[PDB]
This record gives sequence, structure tokens and C-alpha cells, in this order.
Amino acid sequence: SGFRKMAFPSGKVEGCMVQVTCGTTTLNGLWLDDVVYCPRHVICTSEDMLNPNYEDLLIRKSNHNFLVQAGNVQLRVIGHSMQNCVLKLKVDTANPKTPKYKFVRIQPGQTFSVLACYNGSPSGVYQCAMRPNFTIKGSFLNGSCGSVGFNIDYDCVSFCYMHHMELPTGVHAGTDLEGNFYGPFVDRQTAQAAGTDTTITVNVLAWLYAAVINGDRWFLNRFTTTLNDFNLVAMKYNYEPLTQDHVDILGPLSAQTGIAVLDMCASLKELLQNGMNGRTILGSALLEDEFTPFDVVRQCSGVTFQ
Amino acid sequence: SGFRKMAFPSGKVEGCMVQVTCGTTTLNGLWLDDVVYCPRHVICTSEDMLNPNYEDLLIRKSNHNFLVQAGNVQLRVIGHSMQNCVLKLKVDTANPKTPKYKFVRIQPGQTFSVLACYNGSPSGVYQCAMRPNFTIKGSFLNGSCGSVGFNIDYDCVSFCYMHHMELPTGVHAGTDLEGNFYGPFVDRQTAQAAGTDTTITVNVLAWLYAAVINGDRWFLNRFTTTLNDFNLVAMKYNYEPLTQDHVDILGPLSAQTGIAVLDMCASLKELLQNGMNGRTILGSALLEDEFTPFDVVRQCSGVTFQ
Ligand SMILES: *[C@@](O)(c1nc2cc(I)ccc2s1)[C@@H](C[C@H]1CCNC1=O)NC(=O)[C@@H]1[C@@H]2[C@H](CN1C(=O)[C@@H](NC(=O)C(F)(F)F)C(C)(C)C)C2(C)C
Ligand SMILES: *[C@@](O)(c1nc2cc(I)ccc2s1)[C@@H](C[C@H]1CCNC1=O)NC(=O)[C@@H]1[C@@H]2[C@H](CN1C(=O)[C@@H](NC(=O)C(F)(F)F)C(C)(C)C)C2(C)C
Repeated sequence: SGFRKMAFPSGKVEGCMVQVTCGTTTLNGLWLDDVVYCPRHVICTSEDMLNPNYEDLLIRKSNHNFLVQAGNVQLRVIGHSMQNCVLKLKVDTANPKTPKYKFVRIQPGQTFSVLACYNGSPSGVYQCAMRPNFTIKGSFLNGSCGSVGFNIDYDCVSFCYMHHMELPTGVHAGTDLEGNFYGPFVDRQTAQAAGTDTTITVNVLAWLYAAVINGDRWFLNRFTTTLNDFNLVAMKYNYEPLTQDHVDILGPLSAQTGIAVLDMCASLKELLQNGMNGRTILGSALLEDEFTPFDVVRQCSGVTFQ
Repeated sequence: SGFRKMAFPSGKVEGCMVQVTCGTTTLNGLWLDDVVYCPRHVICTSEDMLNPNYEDLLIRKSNHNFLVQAGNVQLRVIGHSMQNCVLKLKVDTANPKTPKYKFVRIQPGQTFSVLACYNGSPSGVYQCAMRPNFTIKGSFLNGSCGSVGFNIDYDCVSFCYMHHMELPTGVHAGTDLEGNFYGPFVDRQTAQAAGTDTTITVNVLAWLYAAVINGDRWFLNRFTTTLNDFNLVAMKYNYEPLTQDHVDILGPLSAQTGIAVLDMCASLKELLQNGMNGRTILGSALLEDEFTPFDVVRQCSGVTFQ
């Protein structure tokens, strides 16, 4: 049936994207009900970004200083406040296209769809994981800030990411929708790098199950292993420890394919120690770690409106 | 800045998806203005699909036999006709969410976004290429039929694919929106396989340019080559011939990076002959051929509403 990096359909979020301009600085914002959420550094010029005092820049602004555009309709701002690294702009019109929604803070290892936007207008959608080092491997240019990441579950959009910045090796950092950074990063143009990343073990195992489901089974061996013994090995290759919680979350896939989790662990142990020997799994030459157990079930069970 | 398999934002097409039921068979349809387009085999039961006579099945149907649902609103059908492998259902309500749109027949090598749908409801979006053998490497389950592929250009959705069937090695076949199959495939459950596939040379070159743009340049050599000499080599590794038209289409990327097309050809020739030596290009261990020159520019230049 096939297996692809699938993004959540983006319509629900496209209806919420707007452009926010303060002075000559413009970026994206998220219009939910009568509030627009955008990165606080919309209030910054070039100069300001080496070392901004945001409380200071902001006190010098007033409501009318923020130009909010939904398409070519302007929205009138009637209040503003800063929450962490995010600015909230109260507008006098509720977004009629607001979907049912929640703000969530995802954990390292969870995947989400990014709607990359420029000028309040949607460029594309793609799927990402929050890496263990709290970066995302994105695709973002100048003007993408305020682009958002999200999950859908039936009718409900859980927004979990807002884009702020690009770190030295071409990866990305940002906040939840309460303006709290993932990872130890700050919103200033100063030198910062991600710590060392690690592979999301549980996701690799999920992807292996997806391969069994798709009939790609060559890598299955005859062995089992213990959780402890598996994890000593994983450690060497810079894989996350697999926890009981991760084992439990793989339970659906385990039960569908009839392969015990620790049996799949034994197969992965071998792949880490022997390599793939120029073979692919699901068309791919490396082990993939940006599919969660839920992503595999969704794609393999056909879960819709999400 | 990063480089991902980016899909077109799907909102414009999500607003057009509906469920079509005839008897006990249900699949997806596309509601544009006052017409619903769906695969003609909505008129088939299990039995019928070994060897269907579609003109015969259809003459026995009337308008009221087709249950069209947009969400939980039913649409009243007032006419029907078959065009090739597609059924057109005239309904008495125009879809107010119809975007500006065109039907196009893409060429082998062009990419598009698939909105995978079940029960007239959107499951996910992903990017695909029309392979030289006229299949797509999709991700599709039972009930996905009538899912559509499309490009966006500013406000305009060009629909180029409608999903019909899955071929032996887990790849996919379907029609344009006039119901004409890509490739020599037919809509019956009979034995059919894709011919041998080939790599889309021009797309590989475009992706290499994307890598140079992203600062991944290790694979650039000091050489040039002729088009003829390049193509003799490509042939051995089962790459499409590169034409002057393909050279011309790579002109923007060539000019932006300052690397002549035939110089990039020389670098690819080496990669085909030497392999990648356990190195990656843009995180990937294999050469990727499902990005067009336009896809690279769009993603690298930040082109929106598309
Ligand atoms: C973004 O879109 C924003 N652009 C601007 C421009 C102005 I004038 C004011 C505020 C903002 S937010 C986004 C840009 C793109 C840039 C390339 N890839 C992205 O993801 N954000 C930034 O430019 C942020 C912003 C400044 C500096 N910055 C960075 O991403 C920079 N990174 C860093 O300095 C480091 F910490 F290493 F990550 C840089 C531009 C990539 C060098 C803020 C406030 C951090
Ligand atoms: C699709 O969603 C449809 N399902 C039905 C069910 C009925 I009853 C009537 C009409 C349709 S269209 C889609 C299904 C999924 C199936 C798994 N992956 C897909 O892409 N289409 C089909 O089931 C089509 C349909 C029958 C047989 N068929 C196939 O895809 C089959 N392939 C072939 O026989 C072969 F030619 F090799 F490709 C099969 C189900 C994968 C074995 C039509 C009319 C071709």
C-alpha cells in the first residue's frame, strides 16, 4: 500500500494565518477567535536583534502600531500583551474560520505538521519531529517566522510549535504557543548551537513495524532480547533509551503484526551492529526516526479528518 | 535553511472532497461547481471488478442511485455521465468553496501533492512524482479511490491525478480528471504490472542544486562533460536521457549557484560511477529524483499561496 512522510491536511490552519507588520518588520501570525499570536520580535528592527530588550521595545508601542492583514482585509488591533516570547494581539474581529483547537507542549520524539508561511500566506506543508535536542529539521527562509506546527485529531487542531529561528547547522528552534522555547534557546541573534542529537528509538521501531506491514521483512531475525540488553547496545549508537512506556505504546503494532516488541528490538540490535548491507527498508537506506507509533497506525489504518 | 519533501497546502482541495455511494460501494469524489467527479467503478460491487462492463452497469443506474454527501449534507444528483474511467455527477448545488481550477495532464517526471482521503474525508497530504513508467509511489488503503493529486500556482489549483488502483509492487495508478489513465493500465481487477521504472535525471540534478544552495557541496568535482557523454553514462545506470529542454529548465538554478548544468552533470556522472561512499546529500543516502527544478526554486525562494 506504500508508506510516505504524510502531513496533516492544512486547511484548518491555513484559515488562521495572517501577516503582522510593526514598523518595517513583517512576519506571520495565528488568528484564533479575536486574538493574533506572533513572535514578539515583530517589534524589532535589524539593530535590535543582536541584544533586544523586549519589555523596553514594547512599552514604546501602542495598538495602532501593529498592522494585521488577513488577505487584504486589515484587522483593527485593540489590545496587546507579551507572554514569554510571543505577542498576543487582541483584534476587534473574531476569525470565523477558527477551528476547535488547543495549545499543547509536545515532548521530544513527537511529530507534527509545519505549515511554512511567508507574508501571512501558505507556502507548503511537511512533517517534522521534535528532536531530543529540542530542534526541528525544518525548511524555513527569511520571513517564515510565526509559521506554526500542529497535530489534528478529528476536528481538533493542537498547535504545538511557532517558528522563531535557525541554528548553526541548518536546523530550527521555536516556542509553544505560550511563547516558551523548546530547548535552551533565546530569541536573540547571538551564538547558540543545539546539543548533540540522538535517534528516537521508539520511532525507529514503529517504522520497522510499518515495513513489516508493507511486506518489507528481510531484516527480521529469529532472536529476542531483554530491554536492558537492547538498551546497552542502543546507547553505543546514540539511540534514546527505550522505556516501558515506549514498549507499551508499541503494543498496537506489536499485536497487529504478531511480532513482540523485544523481538523487533532484537532485529534492530542486529541492524545497528551489522548495518543494512546496501539494502533498503521502505525505499530508505537509513533507519528513519520521524514516524511515531501513532503516525504508523494512522497511515496504515486510514484515520481521517486528521 | 533546510530541505524537505514539501506538499502544497491542501485547504483549497479539502473544501472540494465528498463521499460518493452507489449501492454498498463508497469512495471519494471531487465537487467543483455543480459537478462531482469520481472513479466510474463506484458503480461496481466485488463481483463486477474481475471484468466489469461499465456502460452496461451504468445504464441500469439512475441519478437517485448515487448518494453524494458533503459532510452530513446530502447533495441531490440531477444528471450523470461517464467520461473515460471517470463518472461526472451533476448536482443541484454549486460548491461555494470551489477554487479557481484547471484539469491538466502532467508529464512523467512532474511532481504533485496527493490529498489521501477516506469516506470523503482528508487523511493526509504528501508529495509524489509521476514516474516514467506512469505509476506513483503513493500511500493508499482500501477506500482511498477518488483521492486527487494537484498543483497550486498562486490562487489556481491544477488537478492532474485521480486515484484508482494499486499495482503489484505497492505502487499506484490512476487517471487525469478526464478519466484517462496514466500508463497502459485499466480499471479492472486483472493482472497488470508497471514496466521498469527509470530515474528522473533532471530532478536529481535539481536536488543536487538544492544541496549546493543548502551548503552541502562535497560532491562537486572540477570537471565538465558533454551532454552526449553524460547521457551514455546515465543510460547504464537506468537514468532518463537529459534533453536540451531539461538543460534549459535547470537554467535558473544554474545561474543562481553559478554552476553550469554540464558541470553539475560531471558531478553526477562521478556519483553514479563511484557511489556516495557512505556520505549523505541533504541527509539522504540515495540520490533523490522526486523534486523538480520548480520544486527546488519554490522551496528555496519561498513561493506562497502555492
Ligand atoms: C524569521 O522569519 C524572522 N525574521 C525576522 C526579521 C526581523 I528585522 C525581526 C524578527 C524576525 S523573526 C526567522 C528567519 C529565518 C532566517 C533563516 N531561517 C529562518 O528560520 N528568524 C530569524 O531571523 C531569527 C530572529 C533573529 C535572528 N534569527 C535567526 O534565525 C538567526 N539565528 C541565530 O542568531 C541563532 F541563534 F544562531 F540561531 C539567523 C538569522 C539564522 C542568523 C531572532 C530574534 C533570533
Ligand atoms: C479503491 O479505493 C477502490 N476500492 C473499490 C472497492 C470497490 I467494491 C469498487 C471500486 C473500488 S475503487 C482502490 C483501493 C486501494 C486498494 C489497496 N490500495 C489501493 O490503492 N482501488 C481498488 O481496489 C482497485 C479497483 C479494482 C481493483 N483495484 C485494485 O487496486 C487491485 N489492483 C489490481 O487488480 C491491479 F491491477 F493489479 F492493480 C487490488 C485491490 C490492489 C488487488 C479496480 C477497479 C482496479
